[PDB]
This record gives sequence, C-alpha cells and structure tokens, in this order.
Amino acid sequence: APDREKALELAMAQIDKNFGKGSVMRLGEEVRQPISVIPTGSISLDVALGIGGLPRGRVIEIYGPESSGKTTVALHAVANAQAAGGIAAFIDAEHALDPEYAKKLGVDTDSLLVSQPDTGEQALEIADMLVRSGALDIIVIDSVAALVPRAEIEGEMGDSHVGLQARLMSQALRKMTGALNNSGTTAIFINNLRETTTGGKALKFYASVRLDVRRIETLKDGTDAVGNRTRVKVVKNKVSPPFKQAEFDILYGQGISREGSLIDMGVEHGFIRKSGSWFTYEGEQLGQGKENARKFLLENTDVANEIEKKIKEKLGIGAV
Ligand SMILES: Nc1ncnc2c1ncn2[C@@H]1O[C@H](COP(=O)(O)OP(=O)(O)OP(O)(O)=S)[C@@H](O)[C@H]1O
Ligand SMILES: [Mg+2]
Repeated sequence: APDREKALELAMAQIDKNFGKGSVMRLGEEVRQPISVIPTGSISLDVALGIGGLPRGRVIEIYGPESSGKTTVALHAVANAQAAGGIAAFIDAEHALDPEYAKKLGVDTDSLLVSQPDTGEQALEIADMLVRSGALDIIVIDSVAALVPRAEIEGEMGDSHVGLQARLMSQALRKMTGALNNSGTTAIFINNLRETTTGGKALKFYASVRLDVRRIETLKDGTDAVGNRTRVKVVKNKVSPPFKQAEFDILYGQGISREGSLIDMGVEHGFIRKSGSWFTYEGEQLGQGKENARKFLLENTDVANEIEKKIKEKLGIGAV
C-alpha cells in the first residue's frame, strides 16, 4: 500500500496549503514561480534568492556587522524599484544615510520619502501608515536596534523594566505584514549586529527572506585601497530553496560592481576562461588581475554586455 514519494508529495502539498507555499521544499528544487521581485543590484545575490531579487510584499531582514554592505544593497534595491517607477520610503532612525552616495547607486533621492521618527513606536507606526496606502514599492528601515521604545527613550525607570523592544517589534510586524501583502510593498529591515539586536527575535520569524551580509575581503587589485568584497548567505527563504550564497564587490564611492560580478559569474559559468592570472573571453585578452579585467569590461562596454547577455540566458531568461 505504501509508495513514499506519492505519500510525500501529498503530505507536502497539504503542508503548503495549510501554511502557504514555501512552508517546506526540496533543497535541490528549482522554482519557476516568478512572483514579483526587486533586483538586488547583485546578480549573484539575485540568483541566490532563486527569484531574481527580493520578493515583493514581504519582510526582508538584512543583518550583518557594520560596513558589510547591507544598506548599499538596500539602496540599490530602492534604485531598481524606482526605475520600475516605484515610490520608495526610508524610515531613518540612525541619521547616517548619505544621499549623495545614494544617488551614485542610482537612487532618485528627491522623490525618496524620508522620515526620522521620535520613538520606535512612531517609526513602525509611520511605516505602517505609509505601507497601507499601497503607494509604496519598497520601504527600508534603518537599524532594527534603533527602534528603542518610547518608555526607554524618555528616561524611564529601572523598575518594570522589560523586554519591551522585542514585543514592540512583534506587535508591529504582526499587523504590518498583512498590510505588506495587500500592498505588495517589500519591507527591508536593516539589522546591525553590534536576540538579533533585541527586535530581530520576531523579525527572524516574520521574514520571508533573511540575508546574512558579511565582509570577506578588502578589494585590493594588487596593493592599494578600492573597496571590499561582500558575501551574503540567504539563511532564510520562504519563496525558494534557502541557504544559497553570493559574493560581490562594493567599491569605495561606487555601489556593487557590475563588471566585477560579470567577471566572477562569467568565470564560474565558463563563458570567460581564466588561465591562471590572465582573464580571456571568447578568445579576447581581458587583462591580468580581476581589476585590469574589471577595467577592460567597464571600458569595452560592448564586451561585458554580450557576457551579461550570455550569463543571463544560461541562468534566468524571461519566463512562463
Ligand atoms: N557615504 C559613503 N560614501 C562613499 N562610500 C560609501 C559611503 N557609505 C558606504 N560606502 C561604501 O559602502 C561600503 C559598505 O556599505 P554600507 O553602506 O556600510 O553597508 P552596511 O555595512 O550594511 O552599512 P552599515 O555600516 O550598517 S551603515 C563601504 O565600505 C564603502 O565602500
Ligand atoms: Mg522632534
């Protein structure tokens, strides 16, 4: 009477219908569910998410040490969203955002809504009011940790002191999620690891995607300062097989390196052969060293476009 796979599929189907698609899935699976996404500005990361970017209408948590590249990504995500004609909001509670650099990542600052809350309550509340106006494509919150409760902001008392910030973050997400789904706005919470910074206790559970951003390199070329290589681990993904990983370069002053990406993905996917210490494409000399090659590609814009083309086809081409 027993046939495992037939009895497993039936189980899984039931699992998914009781708790929503993505509740459980084979790791080696491949999802042709396109959803809707905001390209992360990182091709590797985009592929890593399995859907080409951050799904829309969901809670995304981007946690990681300072300087690791979290807000850069978040900023790119905002820029992409805006070019698709979407409206963006930035609930700033850190007062660290540098609009100039943001413009450089392609963000249209002037049309970017910014709000600098007085309390954690107000901040989440402002975000919630915006998000249920349905006019927003993406809303990023700086600093999960800067969401400190009012009672705490206003010299409270060492008594009746509580785990108040986490609860604040839970009640807030409880109602902001539904709204987020109806509206379709993607909400990116930036969580600096310095619970997951107190409020990330719930974030962990409410997020459909959670990125673990980490700094792994110092982008040196050969011997001087240009930027840093980042590594993102998709620790949680309710819309595609999780645990994938992506790497990419962020230069000082310049957002995620396109050419850099192309060179990397290009190589691992064959299209660009890498005789040790010399990069070459379709018989053309690219240069010695990731930078010379990066340069080559940035300059000969024609090449690196047929590459971007070739890599794009082999992975995620237009669907359904
Ligand atoms: N204002 C800026 N001007 C020029 N480059 C910047 C600026 N801010 C960040 N960068 C670049 O972005 C890289 C790191 O990205 P971040 O914005 O720090 O992402 P991240 O670490 O989540 O952000 P933090 O530190 O939480 S704010 C830095 O190493 C620089 O290369
Ligand atoms: Mg004030």
